[PDB]
Amino acid sequence: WVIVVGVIGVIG
Repeated sequence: WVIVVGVIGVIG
């Protein structure tokens, strides 16, 4: 949430 995968704690 929302798009890319990875990036400091972000999930989908």
